[PDB]
Amino acid sequence: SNATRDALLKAMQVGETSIEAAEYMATRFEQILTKAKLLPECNDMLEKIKEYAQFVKFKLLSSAQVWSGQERPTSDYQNTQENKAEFLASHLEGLPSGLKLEVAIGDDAKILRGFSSNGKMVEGDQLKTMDGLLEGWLAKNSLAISGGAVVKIDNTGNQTKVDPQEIRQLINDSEKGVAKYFADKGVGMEVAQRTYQEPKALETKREEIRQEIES
Repeated sequence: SNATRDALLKAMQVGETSIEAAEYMATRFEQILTKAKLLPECNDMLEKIKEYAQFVKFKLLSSAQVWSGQERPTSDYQNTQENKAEFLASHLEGLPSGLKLEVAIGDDAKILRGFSSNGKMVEGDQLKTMDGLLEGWLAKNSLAISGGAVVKIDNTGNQTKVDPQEIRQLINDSEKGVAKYFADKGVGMEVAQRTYQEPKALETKREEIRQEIES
């Protein structure tokens, strides 16, 4: 049980606590490795730590921002969401700059979303406005988030499965996309689609790093 191993493991654990700690995790790993003269032999561990930090940042942002949209509730789901969004689009003051939406659609239709401002988590009523606008865009395209997945909703409220690549290209569309919907609602923003990462993939990445630390 060498002290460097405990330090690296604590650095990984601390980096998983918050987005700021994840942004600084790779720097801390480099400090520990250089202080132990473990570079350039441990360069691969540092590269994996940087990539893991990016994965952890998106995981923390998506998880912390809890989705409160109507899963099963439908009926007149389209018009009600559109009206709530026409309201959210007047009460737009007090929204930060550099707004970014990170969205991942898996091959199994699983969806993850994160709203960020200049690299910082959007919280509170600001987050409520952004999520309401996203729910409005979803309703306009007859879409809902149920069970952590994107589903198509019929007028009566029937839930059907959706095609992932179709939704991926719909998000980035110039006319029917999220960015256009937000802009027409008075919100300047950037949409950055990222690859969906299932839990087991993140667990494998973490296990790789941990095994290299314990080696």
